[PDB]
Order: sequence, then C-alpha cells, then structure tokens
Amino acid sequence: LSVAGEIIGLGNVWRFPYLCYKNGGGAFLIPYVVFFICCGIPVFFLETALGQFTSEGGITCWRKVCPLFEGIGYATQVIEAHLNVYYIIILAWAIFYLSNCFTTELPWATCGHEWNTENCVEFQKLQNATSPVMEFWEHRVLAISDGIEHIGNLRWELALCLLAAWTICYYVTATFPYIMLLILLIRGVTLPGASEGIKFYLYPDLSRLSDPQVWVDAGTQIFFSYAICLGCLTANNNCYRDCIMLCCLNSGTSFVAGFAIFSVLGFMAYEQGVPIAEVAESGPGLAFIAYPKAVTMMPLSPLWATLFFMMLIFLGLDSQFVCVESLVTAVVDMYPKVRELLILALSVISYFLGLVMLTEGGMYIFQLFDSYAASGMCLLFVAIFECICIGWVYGSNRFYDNIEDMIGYRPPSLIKWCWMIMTPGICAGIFIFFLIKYKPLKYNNIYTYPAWGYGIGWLMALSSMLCIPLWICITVWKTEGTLPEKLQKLTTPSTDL
Repeated sequence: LSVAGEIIGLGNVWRFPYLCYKNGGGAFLIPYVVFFICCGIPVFFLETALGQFTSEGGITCWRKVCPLFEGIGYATQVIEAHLNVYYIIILAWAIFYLSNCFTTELPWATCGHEWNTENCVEFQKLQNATSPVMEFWEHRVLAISDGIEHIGNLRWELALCLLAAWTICYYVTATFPYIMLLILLIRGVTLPGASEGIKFYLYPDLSRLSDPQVWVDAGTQIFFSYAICLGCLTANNNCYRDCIMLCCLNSGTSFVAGFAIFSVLGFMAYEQGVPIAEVAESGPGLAFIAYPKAVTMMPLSPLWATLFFMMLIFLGLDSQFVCVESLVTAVVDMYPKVRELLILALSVISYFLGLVMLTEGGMYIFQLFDSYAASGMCLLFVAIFECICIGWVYGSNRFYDNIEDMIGYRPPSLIKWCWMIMTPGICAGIFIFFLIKYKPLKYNNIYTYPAWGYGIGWLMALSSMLCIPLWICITVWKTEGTLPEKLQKLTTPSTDL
C-alpha cells in the first residue's frame, strides 16, 4: 500500500518542536520512547477495535458496554469543545503572515521599521542582541503587554483574519506537505554551523528526569492523536494497520520535523554568539521564527514564503473541519426534529469566544488553554478509565475473542497484559508524581502566573475530568431498589449483539 493519506497533521510541524525545545531537547526523547512502546499503540488499537466492533462512535460505543464509563463519552465531548476554541488561533497568525508575504521584500528580513527598536543588528555581516524576525513576531503580530493582568486593546488586524478563518464552514495536497518538509530539511542541514543543533537534539541531559514537567507533557503529547475523535470507526479489514499506516509514522514525521527545525536554531546561535538554549522564543511561536528565517536565507524568499504558510493553513483547515463536524453530531445526537442553524450558531459563539485570547494580553491565555485544556492531566485521567473498562469490567479475553472473530487472528498476549497492568499504572504514577512535586507553569521561564491563573487552568481541568464521578453517582442513584446488589445489571453489557 504505502499510501500517503494525511499524517503530517499540525502537531508534528508546530506542537512537537515547541515542546522539545522547552524541555531541554534530548531529555524529552526518553519520555517519548517510554510513553510509546505500549502506552500509546495498544490504546490506539483498543479504541480503533472498539469503534470497529460496535460500529458506533461517540457516547453510544461506551454506552453499549461498561455504563460506568458512559461519562467518558461526556468527558471526551468536553475535550473536543475546549480544543475547537483554541485550535483556530493558529490559523489566524498564518493568515496574517501570508498577507505580508505578497510583497517584493519581507518585513522581517530587514530592520528600520516602526515596530522595530533601535537594537536590531542585521546579523548577516554584543549586548541587547535581538533579531529582526523575533521583533516582527513579538512587536507586530502579537504584542505581549507585560503580564496576564494587562489586556490593552483588541488587535483589529488579527480580528478580521480570525473572522476570515471562521468564514470557511462545512486534491494535490497528498504529498505537498512532505515535499516542502523535505526541501526545508535539505536546507536546514546545509547551512554552516548546524552541527551543534543536532548535538543538542540527540544527546540527552540525564539531570532533567527529576522534573515532573518533562514527563507530563511528552506523555500527553503522544496522546494528541487520541481521546478526541478516533473512537468512531466505519471501515472489518482492520488487520494490523494500527501502527503500519495511522501510526509509527507520526512519531517518525515528528522526529524528522524536529531534525529539520533544530538545525536552523543552531545557525542563529552561531551567528549571534549565544548558546542554542537561549536563541529563540520557547513558546508556541517557535514554528513562526525558525521556518521564516530558513525561508529568508535561501533563493526566491517570497515564493517559498507564501507556500509555507499556505500549507500550514491547509493542515489546519481539515483538522478544524473534522472537529467542528464531529462536535455537531454530538449535539444533534438526540435529533428531536432537525437546518444547519446549529452549525451557524456554533461558529458565531466560538468566534466570539476566541476574541478573548487575541488582544495584547491574549497570548498568555493561549498558554493556559494549551497546557491544561486538551492536554496536561485531562487525558491521563480518561486514559486510566478507558483501559479499565475493557481490561477488567467487560473482559480482555472475551474482547480478544471478538477481535479473533473480526480480524481472524489472535493478537499477541503482551498487548492485553500491559493493557491491564502498565497502561493505567504509568499514567497513575505520573499523576501522583506531578501532584507530589507541583511545578507552577511559567511563561518562557520568565513570567509566573498569578494564583487565579492556575485556578482557571485547574478549573478547566476539573470541568474536563469530573464528568465520570458525577455520572456514576447519577447512575447508582437510578437504582432498582437493591442498593448493595445493583452493580450486576450495570456491569452487564448490551445483549443486542
């Protein structure tokens, strides 16, 4: 087969290099492999198999079996609702950058502009060293207003572009991202003084394993393709495409993207005479600094500059479409009568709620949204329970019989063993590790949020996670009358099969 399909997504290009750079580089890899050998693959296989067997996606798949975990279907839905709001701000900045690439000379190549301070060394021929590209990102695209307390005015230029992003509602791109990634990687290796960039990326620092923050983000980063919309399958023909097509390439693509991006960071460190650890911004705008610089230092800069942001827009568009359309079926799941007015109203509310994180102080809010909602500990708690339902309540050996009927072959025994033992155990250990030694989140290792900022983040996490206990309380409340002897009927799966 070896069909291209769509694997690049957006986490590989943007999310992974941003997380790897902030955690020290090589020390980020050891959690990645540890949280991959059977903490990410068997869970993916489990959700795919459960979606295939019941042929239903959403909350009915977790309603047919283990009604204790019907709250997972509700908790998953809240995750997607949180994700859809803050995942469109990425498309906003890309549109703005694309609007400045249709000129003779890009604004970040040179200095001397009104959004540029007097300390702008051209850095192509040393206190207060500052590159023009970072100046363009920090003083023109979004101006951080020194703290979450300050909000300032509303960025009208980004306001229109965000509305342009939300206007789009309801081909040759099969290998277009891959070709551009390959040519960027070819250039990234080529520049002089890029050997130090790879050395920082590969060799790990073993002293960083003590910090709980390094474990939690990578373990949640590997979960970026799960617990949202992969539980709905409509294909059997599952075979073993669990990690032949949908997997084992996402990690490889992330590794290649990190190889390509980190090389350019070495060149900037070489030019500025500063260690690589403190040459760029350790925030979500990392992909908006390294890549534009690489496009700047290569022939035909505008032509290859307009294509990169275009491919980023294309990679965001399908993901946003999938999330918005999948959420609609959850709302219309009851289907009383149903005129696409639900879709029309969902876009307006989502757009009117995204303007909060678009002001001068709205960059900090995007950090709180990214670290806690649709990431952090939210999917760790859900991953603990989703393995428990199949592992113990329903039955792995009886589920293995179902997959032997469907696929035709019995899967290896190790899969179910670590399903039961290590997959929830690793997550529980990491959760307890985080709570034992709490590390408050600091922005760019510069700014520490006030107490109410962590309060808002923890409130988002609680609103994501507390669905299951409430649902089990309600379900136990709706009892026949035998309060001690009532788990029997609940634990029994649906007999409609």
